[PDB]
Amino acid sequence: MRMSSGNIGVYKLDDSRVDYELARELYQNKNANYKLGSSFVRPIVNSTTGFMGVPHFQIEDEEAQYILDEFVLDNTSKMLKTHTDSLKQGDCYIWITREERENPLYPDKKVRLIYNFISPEEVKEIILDPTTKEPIAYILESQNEWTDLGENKRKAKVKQIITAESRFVEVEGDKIEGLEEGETPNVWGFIPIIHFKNEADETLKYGQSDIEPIEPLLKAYHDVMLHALKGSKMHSTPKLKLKLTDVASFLAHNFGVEDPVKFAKEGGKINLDGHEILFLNKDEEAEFVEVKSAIGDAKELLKLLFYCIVDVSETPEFIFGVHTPSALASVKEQMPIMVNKIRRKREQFTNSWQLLARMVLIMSKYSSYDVTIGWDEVNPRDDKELAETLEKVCCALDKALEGGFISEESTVNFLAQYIDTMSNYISDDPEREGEREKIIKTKML
Amino acid sequence: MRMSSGNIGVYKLDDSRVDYELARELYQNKNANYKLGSSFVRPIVNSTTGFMGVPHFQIEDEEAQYILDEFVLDNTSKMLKTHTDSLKQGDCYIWITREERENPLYPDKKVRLIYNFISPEEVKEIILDPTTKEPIAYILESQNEWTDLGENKRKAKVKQIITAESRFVEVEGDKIEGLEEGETPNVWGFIPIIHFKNEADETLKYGQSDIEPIEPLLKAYHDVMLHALKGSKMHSTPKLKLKLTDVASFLAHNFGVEDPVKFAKEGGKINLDGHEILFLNKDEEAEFVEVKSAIGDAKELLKLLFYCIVDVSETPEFIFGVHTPSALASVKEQMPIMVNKIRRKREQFTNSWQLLARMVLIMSKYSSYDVTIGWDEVNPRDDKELAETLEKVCCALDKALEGGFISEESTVNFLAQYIDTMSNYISDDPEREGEREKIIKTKML
Amino acid sequence: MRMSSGNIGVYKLDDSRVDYELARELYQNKNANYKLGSSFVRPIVNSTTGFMGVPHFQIEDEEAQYILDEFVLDNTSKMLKTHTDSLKQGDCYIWITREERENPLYPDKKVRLIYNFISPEEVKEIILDPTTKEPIAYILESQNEWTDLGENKRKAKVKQIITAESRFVEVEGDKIEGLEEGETPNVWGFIPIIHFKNEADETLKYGQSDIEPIEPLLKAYHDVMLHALKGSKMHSTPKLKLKLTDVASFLAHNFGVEDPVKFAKEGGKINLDGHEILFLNKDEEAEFVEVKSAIGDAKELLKLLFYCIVDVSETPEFIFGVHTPSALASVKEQMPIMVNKIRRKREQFTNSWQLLARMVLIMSKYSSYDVTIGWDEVNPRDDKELAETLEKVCCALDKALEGGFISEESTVNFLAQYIDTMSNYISDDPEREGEREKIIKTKML
Repeated sequence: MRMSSGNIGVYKLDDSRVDYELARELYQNKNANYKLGSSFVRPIVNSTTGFMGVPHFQIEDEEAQYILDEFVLDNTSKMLKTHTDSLKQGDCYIWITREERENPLYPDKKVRLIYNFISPEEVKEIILDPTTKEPIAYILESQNEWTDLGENKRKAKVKQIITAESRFVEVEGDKIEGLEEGETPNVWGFIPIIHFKNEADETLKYGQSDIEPIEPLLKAYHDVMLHALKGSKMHSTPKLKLKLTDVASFLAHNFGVEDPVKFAKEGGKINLDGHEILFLNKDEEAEFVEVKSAIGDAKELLKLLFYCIVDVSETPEFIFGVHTPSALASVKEQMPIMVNKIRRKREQFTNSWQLLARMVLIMSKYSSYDVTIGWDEVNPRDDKELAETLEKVCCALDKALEGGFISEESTVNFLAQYIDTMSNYISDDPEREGEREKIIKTKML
Repeated sequence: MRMSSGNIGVYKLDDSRVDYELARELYQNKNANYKLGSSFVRPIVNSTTGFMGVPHFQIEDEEAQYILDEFVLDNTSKMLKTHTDSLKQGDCYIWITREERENPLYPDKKVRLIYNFISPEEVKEIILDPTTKEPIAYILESQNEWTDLGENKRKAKVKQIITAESRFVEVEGDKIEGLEEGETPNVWGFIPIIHFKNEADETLKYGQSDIEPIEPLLKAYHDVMLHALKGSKMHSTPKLKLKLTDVASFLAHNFGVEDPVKFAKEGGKINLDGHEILFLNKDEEAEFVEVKSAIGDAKELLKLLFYCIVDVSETPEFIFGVHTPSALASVKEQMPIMVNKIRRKREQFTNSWQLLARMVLIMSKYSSYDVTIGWDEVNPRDDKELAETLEKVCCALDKALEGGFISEESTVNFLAQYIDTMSNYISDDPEREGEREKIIKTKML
Repeated sequence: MRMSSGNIGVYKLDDSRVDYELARELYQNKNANYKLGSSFVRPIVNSTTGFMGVPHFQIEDEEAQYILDEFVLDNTSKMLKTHTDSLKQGDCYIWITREERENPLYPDKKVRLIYNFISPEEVKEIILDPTTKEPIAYILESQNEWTDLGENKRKAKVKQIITAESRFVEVEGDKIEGLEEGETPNVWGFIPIIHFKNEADETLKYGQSDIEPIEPLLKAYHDVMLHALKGSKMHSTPKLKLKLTDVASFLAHNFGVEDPVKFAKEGGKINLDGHEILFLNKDEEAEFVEVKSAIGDAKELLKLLFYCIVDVSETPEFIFGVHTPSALASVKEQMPIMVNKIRRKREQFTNSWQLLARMVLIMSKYSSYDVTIGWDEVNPRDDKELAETLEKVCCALDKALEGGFISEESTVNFLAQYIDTMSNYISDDPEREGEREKIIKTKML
């Protein structure tokens, strides 16, 4: 709606968070208030995170490219889990750490960069620069309950302040060997934590889960489903109604129920087999008390709520094709809608991935530290069609020779793109296959 | 839902575990509280585990590649079983052991690496490093009840601590010949156990079964089915109602029931056939007491619960095409949904497979220990189309010769991928055929 | 479905068995409690065992390959029956024995390896190594009732211990000429028995039948069908109702039933031809007492149970296309589902087949004893398409000659694959046709 120019309050940033425990419960269908309704959460989040894939780090420096290739080779699955965590929870925090420990399971890697997840509950507070809004300190806090290599239980409340100039850590409880209390300097002068913020908003400090828009619809769907289930349980089975001359005599004679009041008080049950025949007198009557529909219009309301859920999440209908088998007729026809959604969604994380690649390069000189994020194919391209258009361009070239030698400039780029498309396996997330194939080719020659 | 920045509890890792016995019972349709509902568990789990196949270990060192080829040749089926176990139970544990025993059944393989399964119930406790969160000890425990080669029954409670520096085993009860009590050194400085964690989450210590999201839906489906079945058994067959002048005399004359009270008390049955004729008085009446529908709306509710189950598991609709025969048509059209699900699912295990391959290589010097995991094709490629695009690329090359000799770098990689696509049989799990074809070629030359 | 870390009992191996007699009765539709329900057992097991075919033993040693070719030539049908038995019963035991007896029916084969089945009931107990869980003794027991070549009946209770170091046999009854009583040495120091274990689980000593998951559904289907059939038999035929002024006089005049009580006591029947005309007085009435539906909703419940059975067994819908004729229209479209199921199923037996081939090779020096298990085509390939892509390979090669002489390496492997896929007849189980074609080529030259 509209409003006058005045009569509007001062802008204030929101520090509210996503209630990550509830989001995880909805994702796993565990919350009792959403069990019948939260069935839609998993397909939405998982289809969205599967179709967007993982970033493909691209940089023009050969050494930086090699470092990023090694990093993705190590942590492509962790990147995909970062995507699905950000979608489910709204916030996901990635901590890059460098460990020089020597252990015999990794004799080939003296120094390793670790892709550590900080659970969003651990981040008690983020201290932002009031002007530039970038973080200047992360207040992590966790309750570590663990067991010693002996038989002793252990507990410790660890809070650690992570800042660009140093990191402080103090534990309130049992000793932890790997963490040294007190302040220790931070080797690089930046915070090595990356905040992944799904559905980031300029008026919000933290991200938003993809479940948040649909959550009231899930609640309504659960309520309608539960009401329908209870109504059917109570009334779907018709009730036999016997209008008897003497109810007590009939019960005593036919079921041995001598005291029906006590029989009802104790919840007694009359056993029936189905193949019964009724011998009544003239005045008595037997009839079934039956409902035309114990559910009423709950089916239509659930269909409307399903439509609203699909609209809000913007899920293409083939994801929910069991509801609407028409969508399964042509997935390729609907795939542009998925491409549009994934295009919109990938931009919410590419800046974070550029920051992560920049920090990885710094934490391990290079002519450039900027990275461009490539991506997996949402709608896979036909390699045969690519070769067809390649040969068509080639035969178009080498004719009307006044055009100059930019034919080489065009064809080298086309060949590079063709190799990228061909070597990247459609059904395998990331581009580890292409990197390892290049490495094997370099080794074998 | 949202919440304020404050008023949030401290993060704590969850040590809860999947009820493995219940998970197996649901998988095998054995639990009486889920028999009519747990019919969906098997298609979900088995379609997911069969479409993802088994990993293809790739490494640039030829010795490491040969070792991994031998390992997959020996233990490819156990890896598919590991996938199935991780999906069904949430947790699967693989113990790699090296055995030098000489037995006549293996005259050649003097030394063997054994792919042993630790049942998830055996793992009494996992001791984690409080900082790095990696396991530093595994507390295994099992009750071994067995028969001696004579006639004697044997029972022994064995618990063994498996640590990176040594392994300790103590057995209470009868002697076990193959296990030596007390501590013995660990020849390898790392724990040789691999923890396969399905649906791993940063806030969880153990994996989640694929049955957990659908379990309440399975329970509701079972309840609705059982209620419908009981209602139909009670009321589907219509009941003949006779309004007689005198019931007792009618029963005595027509069925010889001289004492109807005792007849009902003992549960006597009146034998009848379909062909009958009723001779009644003018005042008497005979009628059938019948239900329009003994089930009511349970069919619609079961349809809704089936939709919820299919949505939660994200199973493509052709898996349950008997419910929806439209889904059976155009399975290739629905394959991208399966491809997406398998893409997302394979990343929960690839890191564990990298660890397993690394440990196998260390257990059996190599220039590298990093293994890249390939995979079976979900939507198999057409060999003829690969040949066509190979020809198109080839004729595109050898023209506009200013491009240089990088055409070798593209065509050799394409030929490698091409031979990989051919030698790997689509219908056969893993790549045993591709490895042994090369081995037979090397032998025969 | 979750549980806390503690409050879990110790792991114990389960030695329950599959009730093989009941499984065979269900397979043969012989159990009276499953006759109307067990109709689905045969198509499930037989489709699964027929589409998976038999193993193709591949080894790189020419002599070992020849030995395995002879073995499969002898025992391909027994191998397929082993698959069927493992699926039906859960357990199948194969005993490889070597006999040097001279008989005139086999003058060409002085020494033969016999593929003997041990019925799973014969195996009283399997003694396992408590640590490695490999069997160390098989306790076989059978009641041999037979006839002498004369007129005498014979009965003997034979139990034999089969161990790696020796085999013991004792007979409690009549003499058996072929079994020398007492202990005898084992020529090879391994047990010559192979245990085929369908649906093997780490927590189960024995295998599981494919009937076990569906058995409660079969029981429910039988119960619903039997209730429906009895209800229809009782009530489908409408009952003629005559409201008469005097029933006894009517019966006496129209049917000669002078004493209706004695007529009803003896179960007398009134003969009717269908073409009757009723002459009544004004006060009397005649009407048919008829049911709208004697079955009620049993049809819908049976459809639901059929869907559950198809889901549990994971049978592709074209196997039960009589229920759903839509499936039959697109069998080729559904073949990927069958391929997935069969690919998953084959891995449960391939280790046993590798062990069997290894034992066969040992029981008859070789450079290698490891065998790779090939398989029949589930979705058969088109030979013309294979030749087409071969031509595409050939024209792609011999161009851009810097690639080297690995064209030979690729093309020889593809020619071998083409010969394999061409000579192996699709409609004939196994590869005996290709083996004898090669043998005839060698003989005739």
